[PDB]
Amino acid sequence: PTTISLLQKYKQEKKRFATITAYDYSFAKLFADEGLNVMLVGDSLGMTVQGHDSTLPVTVADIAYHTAAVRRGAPNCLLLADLPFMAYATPEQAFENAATVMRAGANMVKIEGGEWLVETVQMLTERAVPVCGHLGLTPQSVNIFGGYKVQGRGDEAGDQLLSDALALEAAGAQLLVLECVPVELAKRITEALAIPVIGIGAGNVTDGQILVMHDAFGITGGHIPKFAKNFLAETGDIRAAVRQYMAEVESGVYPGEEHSFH
Amino acid sequence: PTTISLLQKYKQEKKRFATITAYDYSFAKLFADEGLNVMLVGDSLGMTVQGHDSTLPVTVADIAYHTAAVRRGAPNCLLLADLPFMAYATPEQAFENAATVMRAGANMVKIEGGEWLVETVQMLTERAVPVCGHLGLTPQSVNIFGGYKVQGRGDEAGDQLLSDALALEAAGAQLLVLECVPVELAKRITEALAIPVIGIGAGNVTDGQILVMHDAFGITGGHIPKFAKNFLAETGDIRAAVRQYMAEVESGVYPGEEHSFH
Amino acid sequence: PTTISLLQKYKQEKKRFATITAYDYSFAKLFADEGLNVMLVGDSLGMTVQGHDSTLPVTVADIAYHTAAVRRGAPNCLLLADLPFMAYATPEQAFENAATVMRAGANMVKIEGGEWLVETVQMLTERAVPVCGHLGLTPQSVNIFGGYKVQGRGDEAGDQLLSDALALEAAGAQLLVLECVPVELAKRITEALAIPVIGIGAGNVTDGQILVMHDAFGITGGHIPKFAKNFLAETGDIRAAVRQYMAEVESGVYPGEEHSFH
Amino acid sequence: PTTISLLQKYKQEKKRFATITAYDYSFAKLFADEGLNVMLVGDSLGMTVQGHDSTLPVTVADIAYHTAAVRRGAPNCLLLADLPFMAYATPEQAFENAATVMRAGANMVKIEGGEWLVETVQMLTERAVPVCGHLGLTPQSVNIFGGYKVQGRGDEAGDQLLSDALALEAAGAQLLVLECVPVELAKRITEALAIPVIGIGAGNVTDGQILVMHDAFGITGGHIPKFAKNFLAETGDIRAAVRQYMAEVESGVYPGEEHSFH
Amino acid sequence: PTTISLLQKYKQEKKRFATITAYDYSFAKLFADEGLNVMLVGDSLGMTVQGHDSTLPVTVADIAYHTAAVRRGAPNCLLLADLPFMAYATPEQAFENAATVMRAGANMVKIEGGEWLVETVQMLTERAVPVCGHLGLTPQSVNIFGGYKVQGRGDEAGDQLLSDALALEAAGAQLLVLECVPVELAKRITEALAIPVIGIGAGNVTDGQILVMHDAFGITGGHIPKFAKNFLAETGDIRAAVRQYMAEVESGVYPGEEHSFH
Amino acid sequence: PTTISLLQKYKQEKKRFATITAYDYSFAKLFADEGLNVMLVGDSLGMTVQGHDSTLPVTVADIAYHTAAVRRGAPNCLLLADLPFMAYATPEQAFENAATVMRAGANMVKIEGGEWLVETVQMLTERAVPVCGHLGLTPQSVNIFGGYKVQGRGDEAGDQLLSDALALEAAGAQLLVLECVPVELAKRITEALAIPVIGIGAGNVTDGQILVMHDAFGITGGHIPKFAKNFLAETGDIRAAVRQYMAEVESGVYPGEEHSFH
Amino acid sequence: PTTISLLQKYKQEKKRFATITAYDYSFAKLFADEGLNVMLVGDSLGMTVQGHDSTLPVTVADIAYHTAAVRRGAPNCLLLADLPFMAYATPEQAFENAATVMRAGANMVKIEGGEWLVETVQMLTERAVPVCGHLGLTPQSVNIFGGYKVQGRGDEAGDQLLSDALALEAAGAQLLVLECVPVELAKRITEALAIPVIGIGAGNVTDGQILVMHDAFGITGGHIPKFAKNFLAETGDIRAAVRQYMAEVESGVYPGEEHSFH
Ligand SMILES: CC(C)(CO)C(=O)C(=O)O
Ligand SMILES: CC(C)(CO)C(=O)C(=O)O
Ligand SMILES: CC(C)(CO)C(=O)C(=O)O
Ligand SMILES: CC(C)(CO)C(=O)C(=O)O
Ligand SMILES: CC(C)(CO)C(=O)C(=O)O
Ligand SMILES: CC(C)(CO)C(=O)C(=O)O
Ligand SMILES: CC(C)(CO)C(=O)C(=O)O
Ligand SMILES: [Mg+2]
Ligand SMILES: [Mg+2]
Ligand SMILES: [Mg+2]
Ligand SMILES: [Mg+2]
Ligand SMILES: [Mg+2]
Ligand SMILES: [Mg+2]
Ligand SMILES: [Mg+2]
Repeated sequence: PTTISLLQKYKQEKKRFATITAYDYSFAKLFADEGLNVMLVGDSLGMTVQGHDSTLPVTVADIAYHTAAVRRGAPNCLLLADLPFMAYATPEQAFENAATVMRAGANMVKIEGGEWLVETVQMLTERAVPVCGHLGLTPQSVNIFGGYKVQGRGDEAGDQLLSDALALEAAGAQLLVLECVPVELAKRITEALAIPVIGIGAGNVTDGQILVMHDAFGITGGHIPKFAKNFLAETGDIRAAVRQYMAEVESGVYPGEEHSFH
Repeated sequence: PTTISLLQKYKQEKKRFATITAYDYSFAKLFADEGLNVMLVGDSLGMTVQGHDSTLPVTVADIAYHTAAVRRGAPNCLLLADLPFMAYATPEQAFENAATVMRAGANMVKIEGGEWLVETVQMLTERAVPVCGHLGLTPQSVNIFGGYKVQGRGDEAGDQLLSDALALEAAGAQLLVLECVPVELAKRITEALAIPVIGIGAGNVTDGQILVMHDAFGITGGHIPKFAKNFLAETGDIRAAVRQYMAEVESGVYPGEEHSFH
Repeated sequence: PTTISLLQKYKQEKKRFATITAYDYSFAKLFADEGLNVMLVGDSLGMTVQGHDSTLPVTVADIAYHTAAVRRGAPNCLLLADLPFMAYATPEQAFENAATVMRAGANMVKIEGGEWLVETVQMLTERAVPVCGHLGLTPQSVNIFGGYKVQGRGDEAGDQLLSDALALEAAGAQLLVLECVPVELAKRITEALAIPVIGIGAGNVTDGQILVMHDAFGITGGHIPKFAKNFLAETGDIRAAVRQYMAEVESGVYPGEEHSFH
Repeated sequence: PTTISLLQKYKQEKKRFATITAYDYSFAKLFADEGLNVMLVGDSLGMTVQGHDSTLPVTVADIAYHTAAVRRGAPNCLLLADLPFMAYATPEQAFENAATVMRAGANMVKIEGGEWLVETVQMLTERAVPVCGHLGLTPQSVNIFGGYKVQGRGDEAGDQLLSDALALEAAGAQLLVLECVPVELAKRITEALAIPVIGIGAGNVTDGQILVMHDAFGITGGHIPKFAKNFLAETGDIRAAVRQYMAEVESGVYPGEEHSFH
Repeated sequence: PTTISLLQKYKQEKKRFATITAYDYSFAKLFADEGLNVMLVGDSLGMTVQGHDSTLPVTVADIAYHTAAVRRGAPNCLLLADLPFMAYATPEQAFENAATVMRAGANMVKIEGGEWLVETVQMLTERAVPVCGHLGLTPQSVNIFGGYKVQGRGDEAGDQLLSDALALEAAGAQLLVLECVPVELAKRITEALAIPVIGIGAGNVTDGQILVMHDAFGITGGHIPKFAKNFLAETGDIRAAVRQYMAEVESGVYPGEEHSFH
Repeated sequence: PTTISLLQKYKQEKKRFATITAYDYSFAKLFADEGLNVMLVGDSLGMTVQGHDSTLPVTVADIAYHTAAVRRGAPNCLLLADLPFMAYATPEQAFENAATVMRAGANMVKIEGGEWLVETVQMLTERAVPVCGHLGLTPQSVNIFGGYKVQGRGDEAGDQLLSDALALEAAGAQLLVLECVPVELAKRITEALAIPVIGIGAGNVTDGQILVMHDAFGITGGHIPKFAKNFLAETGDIRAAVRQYMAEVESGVYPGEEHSFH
Repeated sequence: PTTISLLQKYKQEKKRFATITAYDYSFAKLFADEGLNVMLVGDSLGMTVQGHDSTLPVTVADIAYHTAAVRRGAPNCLLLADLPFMAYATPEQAFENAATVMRAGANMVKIEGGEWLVETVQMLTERAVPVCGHLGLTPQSVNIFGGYKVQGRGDEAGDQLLSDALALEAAGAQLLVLECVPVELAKRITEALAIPVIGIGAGNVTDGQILVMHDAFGITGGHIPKFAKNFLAETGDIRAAVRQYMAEVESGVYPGEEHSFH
């Protein structure tokens, strides 16, 4: 079975690895059959699956529904499940909601934010729940930011994110997702932290990559995000698209400069 | 907004029309944007979405969840939603369950079965719920049949299906799905009924066609049903696949003889 | 306190009377202060208040909420409340749901449909619930009709509405709303029935009129229904618009030919 | 997957087949791995699992719990689940409770009783639920008869059982269990019915056999019933015991004369 | 009845004693009838009974269901019940969930972890709940560890486990389970603690032993843990297997070197 | 295990038998230990246990509570449980409430009333629920009668009770309680029925007797019912008192003339 | 109405007083009629009434049920009600559960334990709940002790109980139950405390006495506890037995040396 141990090993080897979102049996099974064995059941489903204009409406029950479907499709994958908006407002609530998504199939939970989470991370880890951190453009805070804007620009913002990343790691987070930050900051965080750092919109300097699968096969309409690539476009079939994604991540061909912020 | 009126116009014009399954915002919007504006939120999602070995586990709440998602994706489509297993066991229950899915965004409910449903259909239509019939291989009854097997062969079984189709029409059904029957029988039913008849594994003699989108884009693992076609394999991206499907249904190229039973 | 018996009087006197929808304290109080004393808490609120594309999502609790608010603003009005989509699917269900809106402040419930409702109307009236019928374009059935289309054209459809109107009356309906039918049919129904007939898109030949207040008093966007008139445009203030509406109904100036179907 | 189709085929070929009770993953998997592919999740669990002195306390939720566990262990088996005491008192209840156990993983429900069940069976099968009848000794009626004794002795009782068997088959039951009746009667019934008949305490003249697993491995201990055999003996191999049971049923040597009543 | 007082007496006399998991009436009764009077209703049932790939899905209500069953079969046994994943995340939750399993028939609750549980253990005991600790490989933490791996290797690890064992004893725990630890560490802890230490994968140096009964008595099959023994294979019948397990524990023949980690 | 079969044998031997009410473990155990093996968990507990001035407040849940307690005390007794006031108002409700008390440990349910119950009794018995009838002074109807009064005096009332007794027997009732009627009438009913008739206030002409145990040991204050006898008296031994009640029922000494109505 | 103030006066007077358990209307009224005016609705009902082998299954709802019944029988008695197992695990839970039994008719609540309870007792009394303490053999802790064993022997344990007693008093407890301790310890505690101490198995040195009514009339089977006396055997009837109990408590004849521990 694919474990957190394996990703830590890949970091020690400087072997860049691919990860992907998934929300149903069919895609989860397709990814697993191609050897893409790290999947995130993310509250991005609020948008790509449910059709809301933010991730805030997603509930813990919604995550648990999609987590079970993904687990059925990929019984041996490493499965990260988001805790959605206001599902980790106190350590007690975090314990309850983490347990719901883990009992539904997840191996790890992902929660958004910085140093305020330290206690929650320490206590979750102690209670058998592995935690993936999430910094930068954390979409649950879209209303605070006033939009989906690049974070971590400026010495002060950058320095806050570095210290948050170190705090989460010291609290026991075993992975970190870094979203839409300058590549120069992503490199600094990746070098500073012993745990694996998984980037989206953070350039090819991270230890791993994530993408929303709907951007990845041009299912999503309009212009895809700057940081995303349609791998279906130039393979012909979805399985081939998956394999191209895996190989470009490992070689560092993806993300390219065109997919990165500064 | 596409309505049942439009499909009745197409039957009168002998313009064969394509319809497709859909279970989320992203696919629903893609379909609508390409001009495919009849979608079924079917209990097939029990298999393709949830990963069960049959459609039986799918609940009314599941259908409602997926219905609301599809409706956000395709605000103007004609949206058919299945009533799942044991959700129409009595007229009263049918009323309540139909209402749930209609409030969630459906314009019509689809239910499986023949003559025994006549009272239910009459009453539903009085109560503002349009009904699509479903005859032939009705997958909710997979345990009765002992598998997914072709129905309607031989004069007795064929005559009964014709009888059932006319009965459902007389009860107020405004559409009918015929699944996995001889083309010959599909032709008789299509010519006998004034309402539009939508086929899947019924050949190209029906007024319209349906397929599960997961087979259409090659997502599903293994070898696809004889009656299905992977359109993504010949077109290369998903939107062009959708347009090829629309075109080939209209020209009668799909289903071909190879997709048909006798 | 305005009662059904006052309306019945007005018909005997051939005094045409105005009625209006209302969904909150402020407008209800404004209308009452102007002497517009017949209000409908209708499932139109699903669209004009809630913002859905149909009335179907409206619940009995929604109706009861608005009903209480309207009653607080207009303690002496004749208050009709709609039973919404699938809230009267059986007589038992109709009893429970009628009772909820009446306990919340309604004097009378309005239900949509023809002959199939006779038993329900008989039984409701027996159990102390006055009933207003609703024929023609009955908006809960929009999916059956395939849109908001004029009903009652041609001899058969006209004969069915006239017969349905007489059957609801015989069953104990004390009022009837007729919506979007030819004026000539509205005239025949109004003349055939002893109970008052309130028209909307039925021309000026009915005993009374109704309008959604958002259309009447200049709030609704784009092009209001063809049968509606903006009374605020040519009176300047909402109270004057209310008085003009009342006056023009009584004089038969509203609805005009421009607001009428044939 | 083993289906009702396959057992019907076995009857047509005169290939006697084994079936067994199961209530958890570990035993269901052991059985499936030996090719013993028909499993009964019966209310007998009330005694062997729960430890009550009767099956009456067993609930529909209990059956669904055990059903899901057996289905995990044996994904491809034909899984019969009992409806327990008072879970089929009306057709409407039978529909609800049958649906629960089938959604949890059953392929067919087993209900005890004769001719009074005909309507229920007819309506279940319409509504996609296969039914296994159960005649002879029917343990849910223990307080009626005041014990567990051999049924069908004498002409009147025997003729009544044959009549009930034919009536259940005519109503749509696709399988029948006969429990503790004379071999001669079991032969009459098996020969009269086109559907397969599965015996326990009915001798080797039936199409198939059932036993309680807890008796089959000497788990229960004490005096095992006359009709049962401990296959484990002193072999120290449960898998070998299962194989021996399957083989003795197929050859017709189990049940022996010593396990039979006249 | 068998009590904690008895096991404390056994440790004083240096009589090593056998304990076993049980989850139903039939096996509990069998074990009691052979004199094996200490039973654990463990969250191992998630895997052996329910068929999940981990213990995390097991609920408090599941534990309570199986506890009542075992108590029916073994009215006089000492009955330990696990609190499952996240059922003791705070003292208050531990109180509530412990009380549930104790009311259902347990004499004592087992919880996994070290120093962080001291306050919970202290408070549980004040509130009438005896506690069994559990150190070493604690299977609810499978996702933290990344698998089922041997714990306590090296100086820092072994010292920490000794410290935690003494800490749990001082907090009031009356028993300790030690799982998959080097034999030498198990001997250090066993000699340091006054309370009985029960081993699994800890060698024969503990005061007693535990195993999952499905592994021990031949149901799991060829793949049982390294530290387990199939006692049925060499004894022929399940009762004789139970007696052999009891005897070999007491003689120190089981566990052997082949079952032990260093 | 005492069964209805035994009582039926006793009638055939003309061996009169004692029965008693019980509502807790201790008295049930005491009774069982003396061989008083037929107990009623009666809605009389509304008065003797709960302290109400009538039995009407007793709920099904109350009966089930007391039933389980009596069953724990007397595992082998024949245990009748009353369905309380309005717990058998329709056959469907009777099935649900009977099931509840049978699952809690009852072998048979008792319900009050005559011919209007025929369908309920037929259907209960068909669904594995043995029924005891109850005629004469049926205390749930105290408000109808305007108190606790002797029933069946006069030809018309007497004839109706005889008709009712025969009707209930023919419907499938297996026992009948006859309460506070003329001895003369009790003799007719007893001779006319094949099933056993248990008297209270019916004289010594019935097949058996029942009393409220609180009257039977001079626990109840005031003057006890004319028909009751305090067997404890000044003997200082409740067990001796039980044996005396049993002995006097069988010899015919109790009830005496003094305890009888004419 | 008997109050706590009365018992405090009896302690000053050294007038030893009897108390008794009661769980129903009939015994409560009997006790009140004889002037035995202090009653405990104890969790002992778990054994004597419900038939469990310990008091742990008893719920707050059970206490409240029996509490209302006793209050109906004895409107003017001083009514103590136990908080059962884990009903006072935190102060906040104690408040809620104490209020439930007080609203049901209790005047005071009894809770088991020593110094750990001080905050709970202080806060309960502040919030209008009088508290009775309970030390020595506290039956909710049977699993901790390994049975029902005399407590307080030897100086360590004795001194600890005296300390706890004084601590509960200083916290606001208004009464104390002492159970199964040496007589000389009961004397030390009774003399050190200003509040009344009620003994059971504590000898005649306490200010009052408690007995389980089922032991007091020889209802309980077998050989009653050493500290109990069957008062009925020598008095003939239950009221005389109650009067003898009262008298022998006041004279100091009960408990005798034979009912005492050392
Ligand atoms: C896309 C990503 C990795 C960043 O928000 C995510 O967290 C999600 O899918 O929900
Ligand atoms: C595609 C079809 C018609 C197959 O039964 C369907 O109903 C579904 O998608 O659920
Ligand atoms: C608009 C009107 C009067 C007619 O549909 C109505 O019934 C409503 O407001 O809901
Ligand atoms: C084995 C059989 C058929 C006998 O009652 C059964 O029904 C059960 O296991 O519950
Ligand atoms: C397997 C064992 C004995 C050790 O983890 C256990 O705790 C369980 O059975 O759940
Ligand atoms: C004893 C009797 C017959 C009194 O009606 C009874 O039914 C009861 O105890 O509830
Ligand atoms: C009699 C006493 C005081 C002994 O525990 C008691 O608390 C009870 O009856 O529950
Ligand atoms: Mg996310
Ligand atoms: Mg479908
Ligand atoms: Mg309306
Ligand atoms: Mg069964
Ligand atoms: Mg465990
Ligand atoms: Mg009664
Ligand atoms: Mg107590």
